Amino acid sequence: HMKISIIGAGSVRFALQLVGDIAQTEELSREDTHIYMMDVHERRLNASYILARKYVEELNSPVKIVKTSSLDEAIDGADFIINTAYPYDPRYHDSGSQRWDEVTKVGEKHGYYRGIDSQELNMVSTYTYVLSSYPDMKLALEIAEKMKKMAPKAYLMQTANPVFEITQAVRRWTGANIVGFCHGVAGVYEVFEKLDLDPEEVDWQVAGVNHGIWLNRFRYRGEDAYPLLDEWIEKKLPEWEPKNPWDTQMSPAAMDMYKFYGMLPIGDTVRNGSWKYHYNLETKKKWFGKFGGIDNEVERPKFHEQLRRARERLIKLAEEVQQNPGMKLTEEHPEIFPKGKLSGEQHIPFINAIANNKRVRLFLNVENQGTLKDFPDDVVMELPVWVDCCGIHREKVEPDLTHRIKIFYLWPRILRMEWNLEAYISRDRKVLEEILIRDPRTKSYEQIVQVLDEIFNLPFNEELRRYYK
Amino acid sequence: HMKISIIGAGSVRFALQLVGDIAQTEELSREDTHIYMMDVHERRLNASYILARKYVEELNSPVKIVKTSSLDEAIDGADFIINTAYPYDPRYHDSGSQRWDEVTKVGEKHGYYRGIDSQELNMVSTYTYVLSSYPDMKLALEIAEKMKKMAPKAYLMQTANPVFEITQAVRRWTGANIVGFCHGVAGVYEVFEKLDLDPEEVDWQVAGVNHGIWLNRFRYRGEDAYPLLDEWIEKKLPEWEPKNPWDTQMSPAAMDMYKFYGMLPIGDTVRNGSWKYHYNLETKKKWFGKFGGIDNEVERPKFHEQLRRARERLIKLAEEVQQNPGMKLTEEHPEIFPKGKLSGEQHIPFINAIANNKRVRLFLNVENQGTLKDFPDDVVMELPVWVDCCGIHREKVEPDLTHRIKIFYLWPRILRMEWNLEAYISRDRKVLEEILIRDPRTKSYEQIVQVLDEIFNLPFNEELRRYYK
Ligand SMILES: NC(=O)C1=CN([C@@H]2O[C@H](COP(=O)(O)OP(=O)(O)OC[C@H]3O[C@@H](n4cnc5c(N)ncnc54)[C@H](O)[C@@H]3O)[C@@H](O)[C@H]2O)C=CC1
Ligand SMILES: NC(=O)C1=CN([C@@H]2O[C@H](COP(=O)(O)OP(=O)(O)OC[C@H]3O[C@@H](n4cnc5c(N)ncnc54)[C@H](O)[C@@H]3O)[C@@H](O)[C@H]2O)C=CC1
Repeated sequence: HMKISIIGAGSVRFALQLVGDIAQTEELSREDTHIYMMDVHERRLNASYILARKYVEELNSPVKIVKTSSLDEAIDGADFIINTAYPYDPRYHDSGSQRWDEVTKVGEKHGYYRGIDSQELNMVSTYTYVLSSYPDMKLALEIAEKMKKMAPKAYLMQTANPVFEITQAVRRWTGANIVGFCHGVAGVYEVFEKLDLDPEEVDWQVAGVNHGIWLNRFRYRGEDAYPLLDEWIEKKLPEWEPKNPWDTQMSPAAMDMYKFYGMLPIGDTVRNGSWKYHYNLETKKKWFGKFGGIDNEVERPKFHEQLRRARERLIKLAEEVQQNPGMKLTEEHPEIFPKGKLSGEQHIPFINAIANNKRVRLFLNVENQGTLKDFPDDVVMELPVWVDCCGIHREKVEPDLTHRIKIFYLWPRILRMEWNLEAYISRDRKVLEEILIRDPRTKSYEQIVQVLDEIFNLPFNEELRRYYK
Repeated sequence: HMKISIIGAGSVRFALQLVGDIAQTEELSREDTHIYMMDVHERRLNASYILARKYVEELNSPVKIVKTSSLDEAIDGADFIINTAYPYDPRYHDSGSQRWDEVTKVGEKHGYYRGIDSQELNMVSTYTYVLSSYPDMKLALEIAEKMKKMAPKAYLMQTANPVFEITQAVRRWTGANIVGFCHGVAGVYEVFEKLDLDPEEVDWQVAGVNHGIWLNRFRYRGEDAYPLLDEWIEKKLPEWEPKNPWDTQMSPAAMDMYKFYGMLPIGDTVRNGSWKYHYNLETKKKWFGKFGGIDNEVERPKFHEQLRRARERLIKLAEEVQQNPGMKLTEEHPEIFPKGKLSGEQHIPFINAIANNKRVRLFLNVENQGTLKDFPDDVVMELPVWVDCCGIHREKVEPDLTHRIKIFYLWPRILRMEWNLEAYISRDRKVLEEILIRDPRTKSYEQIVQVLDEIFNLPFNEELRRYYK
C-alpha cells in the first residue's frame, strides 16, 4: 500500500488541503492509499481526523485515514513523510506560535525591533527561533534518523520552518532523503497579471534559496520582458496599494530591490530585504504601503490571533460534525472543503510524480549540485526541477543570477544559514553571541549577553537552556 | 640591465629600506642594477634620491639610481615595479594621509566611529578610502595597463593599500602580473618568543587573506603546540601589557578570537576583529590594553603627526647632506642607514628569487588556485609560497582553516572585497549605500545619504564626485 504520513496533522487547514488534493488525484485516490495523521495535541488531532474523514466521504474517495499519537507508528514503512509540526512546551503553551511571540517581545525589550530572529534578508516572522531553531531542528533530525531505520525509501517533505536551515542540516548531518517545500514562487503570477500578460505566453524561471528567489528569466514573445516591468514602475507603481498585509510582490520595496539587483525578488523574498525597508513601522509603511507588510508589531499579533480563532472554530466544526452527521461540509463551507479544484500547492503533485510518474515542474529545496556553479554543490537551494519516478531533475538556470544577487544577497543569506547550523551543532552560546555581534541593532556586547540570558530563562526554554549549558 | 622602479619613492624610509637591501644583496648590487625612483612630489622625491645616493656610496655599492617625475619613464622596460604611492589632490593636500583623516572625521560627525572605512574585520586605519578606494584603485589600474604595454615581463609588486582589493581588481580586470605584499605574518615570531620557543624548532604555517591570516599550523617537537598557548593564556595573559599602540599580537582581543575560531589571528588580523572589540575607546582599551591599539581617535592622529615630522626631518637631512657632503649617514643615523643587516621585508628577496633563482619562502597575495579548496580559484589570498626563477609555488595549507574562520571571518571579508570592487567598477553610488546599509552603525537610510553627500562634497574629492555622478 501507499502510506502518506502527516506529522503535525493538527495543522488543520493544511491537513485538509493535503487530504482533499489526494482525494481528487485519480492515481492516488485509492483504497491502497493510507493517510496517517499524527500529532501530539489530542484535541487538534481529533478535529483534523473527523473533518478529514467526513471530507473524504463527501468526495466519494476510498482513501483510508488513520490517526495516531505515535511518531514511530506514523513513520514506520511510510512512503512519504510530510513534516508540518511546530513544537512547543505543553506545560506552558498550546501551540508553537506562542514561544516565538514571547521571545520576540523580549528581544524588543532589549532593543531588537521584531526580535533577534528578524535579521537582514530574513524578516519572515517565525522563520527561525532564537537563531538556531533548536526545537524545530531537533524534531526534524529525530524524524530523519527514525526514517533511515524504519522507512529507508521515504521522502521527508519538510514544510516547517526554517526550511533552508533544516533541509541543509538533515542532508548534511544524516544523509536522510529530505526535500524542502515552499510555494513562494507563486508570486510570479501576480507580476504577469499586473503587466497584462497571459502566463501561458511568458517564458520564465526563478531560482535562489528559500525565501530568497529571483525572477532570473522573464521573457515574452521572444524578447526580454523586464522592459515591461520598467514601464509599469514608471506608470503604475505610484498608484499601487496593497490589498492586505501579505500583498508585497509589486510594492516599492520589491521594485527598489529590482533596480539594485537587476532581477525582481519573488514572493517572501520581498519581505526579506535589507534593513533599509524595516528600521521601524513608519519605514515599513513607506516601502510596503499602508499595512507595513505582515512582519511588524501590529499586523503579526493580529494575524496570530486570527489563526487562534480559526483553530478553535475548526475544532468546534469537528464537534458539530459529530452531533450532526447529516451536514455536508463541501456545501456549508466550500472554501475550506472544495471539490473539483485542486489547491495548487506542490506536495501532492510531488507525491504523484514520484509514485505514479505524473511528471511535473516544481520549485523545491535541494542540493545545488552545480546548478548555480558559483556556490558549493552541497548547499540547499530553491530550484526549478522536474520530478518523475526517476527522481528530481534540476533545470539549467539561465540567465544566471546577477553578480549583485550573488555577493550582496545569496552569499550573505547562505552564510547566515551556516552560522545558524553552527550555533545548533556546537551547542555553543558564543556562536549565538557572534551572530548578534554581526547584527546592526547591537550597541554593546553586554546587551547581547543580557538579551540571550532573558530568552534562555523563559520557563518554556528549559530544554534550550540545558542544551546550551 | 635589471630595472627596479619605485613608484611613490617619496616614501622615504621605505625607499631607503629597498635601496639598502638591494645594495646588500650580492646578486643585485651590480652596475647593471638600475633603481628608478619616481614620485609626483618634487621635494620628497629629491630628498629620497639624495639620501639613497649617499647611502649607496657609503655602502660601496655600484647600483645606479635614477629619479624621474614621469610614471611612463619609470615603467618603460622595468623588470619590477613596486607601487607604494598614496595619491592626493595637490591643490589642497601635501600627502595622502590627509584625505583619509578628513573623511574619517566627517564619518564620525555623522555617527560612524572611526569613519565609514572602519568596518567589521577591517579596522586597519587608511586601508580603504570611501569604501571603494577610488584614487588608489585608479592609480593601480593605470599602472597595470601601462605595464602590459611598456613592460610585459614586469612584476607589479603592490604595497599600497587596499592590497586585497587592488590586487584582486588588477588581476581580474587587466590580467596584469600583480602580486600583493604585506609582512603581517611576522607576528608569529612574537608568539614564539612569549612561549619561550626557538623559532627554528617550530613547524608553523599561516594563511588567509591580507590582514586576515591565521596560524593554521603550530607544532613543536612532533605535537600540536597550541596547548602551550593555552597555558600562556591561563598563566601570562592577565599580566600582559602592550609595549606601544601597535603591540596587539598577544592581547586579550587576539586570545578571544583564538578561543572562538580555534586558530590565532596573526599580525594586523588582530586589529581586524568584529565590532565586539571596537565599539568605543573604552572597549578598545579593555581588549587591546592601555593605548586602545592604534586605530582610535587618540593614537592614530598622534601617529600621522609623527610621520609628518619624520617626513620633514628626512627632507632636512637631505639638505644637510648637500651642505655637508663629508658626513657619513651610516654613522650619524645607523637606525635609518644600517649596514650588514638586511631589513627583513619580502620585496628584495622576492626580486632576488625571481631574477637570480635565490629560492625563498614568502607570504604573498596571489590567486587561490585551489589552495583553500572551499573558496573560488580567482580570489586573491595571502598564502605561504616558495618563489624562484620558475615563478610562485603555493604550499599546501594543512591543517585547513577551521570551519568558523571560513563562515564567520574569511567569507564575510571576501564579500566585502567584492562589494568594494563592485562599488568601484559600477561607478554607482547605490552600491556604496548598500555597503552602509550592511553597517551596524547605520540608524537610517537618510543618514547614509547625508554622510556620503558630505564626503563627496569635500573639495579634494572633486574627481571622486564626478566619477560617481
Ligand atoms: N508550505 C505550506 O503549505 C505550509 C507550511 N507550514 C509551516 O509549518 C510550520 C507550522 O505552521 P502551522 O501549521 O500553522 O503551526 P501549528 O502550530 O498550527 O501546527 C503545528 C502542529 O504541529 C503539532 N506538533 C507540535 N509538535 C509536534 C510533534 N513533536 N510531533 C507531531 N506534531 C507536533 C502541533 O500540535 C500542531 O498541531 C510553519 O513554519 C509553517 O510555515 C504549515 C502549513 C502549510
Ligand atoms: N609593506 C611595506 O613595507 C610598506 C607599505 N606601504 C603602504 O603604501 C601606502 C602609502 O604609505 P606611505 O608610504 O607611508 O604614504 P606616503 O604619503 O608617505 O607615500 C606616498 C608617496 O607616494 C607619492 N605619490 C602620490 N601619488 C603618486 C602618484 N600618482 N605617482 C607616484 N607617486 C605618488 C606621494 O607623493 C608620496 O611621496 C600605505 O598604504 C602603506 O601601508 C608604504 C611603506 C612600506
